[PDB]
Amino acid sequence: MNAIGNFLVGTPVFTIFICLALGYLLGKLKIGSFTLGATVGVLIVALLIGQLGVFPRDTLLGDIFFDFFMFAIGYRVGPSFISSMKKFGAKIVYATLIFLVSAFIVAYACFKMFHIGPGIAAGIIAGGLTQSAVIGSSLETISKLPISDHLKTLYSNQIPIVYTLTYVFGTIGVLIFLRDIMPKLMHIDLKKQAVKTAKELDMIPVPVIVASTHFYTINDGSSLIGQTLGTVNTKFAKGLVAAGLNDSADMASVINAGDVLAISGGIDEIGRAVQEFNLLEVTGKTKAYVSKQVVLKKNFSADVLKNAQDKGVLVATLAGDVMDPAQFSTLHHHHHHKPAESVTLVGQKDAVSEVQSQLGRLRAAENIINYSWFALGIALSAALGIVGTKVSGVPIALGGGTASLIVGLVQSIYRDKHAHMDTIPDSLLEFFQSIGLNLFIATVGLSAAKTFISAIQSMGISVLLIGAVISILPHIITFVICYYLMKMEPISIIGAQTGADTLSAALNDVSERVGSDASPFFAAAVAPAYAIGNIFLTLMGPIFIVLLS
Amino acid sequence: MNAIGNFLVGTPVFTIFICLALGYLLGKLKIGSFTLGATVGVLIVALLIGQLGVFPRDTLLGDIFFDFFMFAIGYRVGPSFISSMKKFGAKIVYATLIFLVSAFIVAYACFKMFHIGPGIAAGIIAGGLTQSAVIGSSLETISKLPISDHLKTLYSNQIPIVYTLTYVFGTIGVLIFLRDIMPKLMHIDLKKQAVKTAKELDMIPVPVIVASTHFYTINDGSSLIGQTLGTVNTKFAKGLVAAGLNDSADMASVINAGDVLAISGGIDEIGRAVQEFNLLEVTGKTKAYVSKQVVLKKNFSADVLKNAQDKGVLVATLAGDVMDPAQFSTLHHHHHHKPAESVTLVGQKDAVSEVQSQLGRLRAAENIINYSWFALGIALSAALGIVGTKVSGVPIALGGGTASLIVGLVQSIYRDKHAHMDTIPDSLLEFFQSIGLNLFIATVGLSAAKTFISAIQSMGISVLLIGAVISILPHIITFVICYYLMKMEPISIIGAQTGADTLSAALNDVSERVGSDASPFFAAAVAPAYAIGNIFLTLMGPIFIVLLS
Repeated sequence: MNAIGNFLVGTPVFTIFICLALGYLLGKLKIGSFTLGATVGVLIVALLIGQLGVFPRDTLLGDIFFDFFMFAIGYRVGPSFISSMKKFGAKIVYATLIFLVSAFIVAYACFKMFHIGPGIAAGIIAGGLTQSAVIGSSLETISKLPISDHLKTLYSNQIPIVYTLTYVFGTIGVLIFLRDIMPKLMHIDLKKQAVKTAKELDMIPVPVIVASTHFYTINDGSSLIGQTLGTVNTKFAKGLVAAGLNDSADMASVINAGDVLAISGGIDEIGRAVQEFNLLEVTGKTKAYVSKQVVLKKNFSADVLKNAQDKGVLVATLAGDVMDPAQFSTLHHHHHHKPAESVTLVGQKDAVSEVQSQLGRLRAAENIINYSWFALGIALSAALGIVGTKVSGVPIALGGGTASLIVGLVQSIYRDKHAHMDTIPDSLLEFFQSIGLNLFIATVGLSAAKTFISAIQSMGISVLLIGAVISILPHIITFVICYYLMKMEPISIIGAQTGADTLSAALNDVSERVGSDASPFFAAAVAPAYAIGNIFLTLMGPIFIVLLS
Repeated sequence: MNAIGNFLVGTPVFTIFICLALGYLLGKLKIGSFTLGATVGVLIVALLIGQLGVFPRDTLLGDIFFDFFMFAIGYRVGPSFISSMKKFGAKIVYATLIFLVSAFIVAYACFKMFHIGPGIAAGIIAGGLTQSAVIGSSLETISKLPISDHLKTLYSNQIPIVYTLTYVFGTIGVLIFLRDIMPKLMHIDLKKQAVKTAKELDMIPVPVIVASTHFYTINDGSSLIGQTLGTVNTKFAKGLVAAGLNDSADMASVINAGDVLAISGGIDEIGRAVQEFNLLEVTGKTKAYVSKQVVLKKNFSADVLKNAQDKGVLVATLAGDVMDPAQFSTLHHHHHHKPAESVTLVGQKDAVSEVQSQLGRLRAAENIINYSWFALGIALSAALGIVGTKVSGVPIALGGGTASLIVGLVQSIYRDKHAHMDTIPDSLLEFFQSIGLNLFIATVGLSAAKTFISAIQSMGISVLLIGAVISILPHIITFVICYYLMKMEPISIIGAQTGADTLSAALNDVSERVGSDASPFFAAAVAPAYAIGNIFLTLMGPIFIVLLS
């Protein structure tokens, strides 16, 4: 057991990554009533392994990875954030403030009764509400408070112990209440309700007929023979444009026998045209027919957007389906706001390239990774989380969470505004969201493992129960209020309570249960509540440690 | 300048991530004769920023990220490794040993002349050949050596200084010689030569006609009306199988007017069938027609693989193109080795599902991420890099590099053998390869920044020139030998020299210049040379520090 501990402490990489492996395993496992979050599995694994020896927490590792997690969350919700805000901002901020005042009142009422102290009280606050800066705030506060050095040392030792005692439950029990008990209580399904709430907003588009380019070998005896490519393109209805005979786009070459006519358009229209002209389709050994996404530069005329078809170029929505000609006027640009609309040009390389150069600039493929963009994002997230101020002598700061969310939001919004620059693949963003918070949790659990059982031994039974009460009851009361009176959206209420409590494990877990469809809406509903609750709790800890004097 | 330094040292996250942003920028920039590696840009940025204050290097950060980089390299080359080995293993190991003996002889000849000492000699070795364990080996060696404490302290202080002095050049100049001067010297292009060398091996398949399922509305007046689906499927030649009338796979329902016949097969064959039967194509609003990749369980009969077509199921290669019926015998499984071949089943959900259950199990989509697999991989990479032994009192160990490469190799090979389990997306693997080594470089450069200029001031001019010579000349001599005599593959020689020198920046840079096509072949050509050179250099440092006495 001690050789195990020596090897472990001497190999932190292995100690931490084996914590994540078994953690994700425990998360995957389940009995029936939903499953355990990968985050919760990693937490359990880390708290158990930490019982072997002593494990020093790196604050330049868990910090980096929590930054990754929150910046990914913020960078995914960038576009859909403003809309979900304009939709439910009033309701979500009301819920956040209701939960905050209810938590304050509950903590005050519980600390009025029971053997209670200011250090233990601040520890219960920091632990049961999942706030690791309340410790620092209340510690500096009690330092400023005019008390004997012995009492100050006593409280400064008591606070972190009770924090780690209540932290396990503040992370697990509240998560299980918000993710499992709370949906079933509102008589809904988390996944279905979330995906339908997101569909209700313009962020989950429906499938579209991809307007592609087919190739047809002109066998002998067809009415198209001897006829000019331009004449055929004219004969083609709307949604169908003759991409070109053979591999050229000259609308003057005569269609001869044995050539290959390429046509761009929707599948149904192309099938009808094939039946009418009895066309023989062929694989088409040619790459000279490519589709390109172009971001329209304001003041683009549209005369070229109109002559697209007459030029052998199919213009379609960014989704893919060929766009109605009149809809060229929805690409108007007026007033300001400027989320530039993007077109898709299909056809011959020369014609498509000229129409693109006339319309705008090529949109960057999401598959490409903008390493410098990601690096600057993380750097500025850190620089903004370091920012802070003092309120009544209490030091407060955005911290990693709120600053990372804000930087992700603004950076994703700017990238969506200027779509010519590369971005971060959503696969990488999901990987960050999943791995960063779980590494943070593994480190903090390895650090607070032995401490947790020590606190269970000393002042364990009563304090842990009081902390569980303080953590769950505010959620119950604010949920009752919100749902049964204000009648807010269930997923919106869940996001608001997850934010107001600063429970980042809830973010990750509810997102992985809801899927990448309504995950943007959930993150949007969380972010503002997250910031407000972070501030008010970092201030709530010290006011309590002062009141208790 | 000092407020800058205070803010920087107080915000390591920002200090490191702004180093990566500007680093990737400097890498992107270029004049004409190729560009600067993103790694080299990050190195320059870190060495310049480090000139502000003092920056402590986290060994549980750079270590994790270098592990990520090397494990990604090893996990991508898993499948293609064994083949490239069987192809050029003799040549690559010959090149590795030739380079090692030439470097040893060059170092000995240069240390015989010039004001030379054992500490400075070991420092030049550790710096100009990019080996940060030579420091530890030679330090423990000189510790064991029976000398006055003053001399031991003198040498132990001299070694790291000369190491950091020569490290910048060992990372930049040798990289520029192997990536730019060396290809042009062999009169080739790195990208083209690499991609064609990889094409020469079965790892870059050519495009294939994707055998898809089309839908055709049975207008009135077609010869298929009143005819049974089974009869039509029979009438369909090879490569064409009637997926089913409407949305069912019963080969007894009569084809009525207004129904929709779905047909699976290649585009050319389907076009010929459409022309012959004058079929009207339609978008097809149905998901009940799906394609599934199945891993064949040994002892699968093939009778079902034969009845696939007669059942309304198109069997195709994993690539997509419908496979020749006789080729069902290439899916034989015999002897052992067992890289189970996978089929693709297209058609109706019920028929395809039954044929799959009869043939094998569903292959996992690469888009899914196996977090537990990745975690266990990193953990075991660390546990294996910790392994080591002693040779003549010299401590040696696999370290992070060789152990991570071995674990990646074996884990990727096992996942390719058992394809039912998820994997790591190649996008994530590329992101790791790019970001991990560059973070390692940023940290080590921030740490060795002030030290580098200090060493430039003290014993700077002569030592840096001698180190540049020791670093470049071995490459020149071994390249001459290999190319102009042994006549090995250019890309193979480059990979062998990159491995033998333990220059991980060369791995990353040459891979990003060659692309994901021949990058597996390059990593395969590197790995063995990497291990052998790592060992022989960790042993070469101490033997030199001993000889110099």
